[PDB]
Amino acid sequence: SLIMNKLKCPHCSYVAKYRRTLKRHLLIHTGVRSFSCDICGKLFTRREHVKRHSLVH
DNA sequence: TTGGGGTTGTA
DNA sequence: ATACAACCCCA
Ligand SMILES: [Zn+2]
Ligand SMILES: [Zn+2]
Repeated sequence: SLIMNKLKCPHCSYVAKYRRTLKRHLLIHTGVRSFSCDICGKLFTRREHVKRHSLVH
């Protein structure tokens, strides 16, 4: 693309409105996930995903 | 159920 | 401005 917007994702067409949303989005462009369930070991990209997941246990 | 879009808050 | 968050909602 020829979008020079500083909030455009370098890896896909996504363009953020907020700097912190771009930061969050960039975490989908990696295999390393920062959060884990201490019961079953599953790995999640967002902290809120572990909270939602806890209903499993 | 999960991944990632939204809008949003605090320090 | 950045470092952590939050809940909602669709797919
Ligand atoms: Zn992207
Ligand atoms: Zn678990």
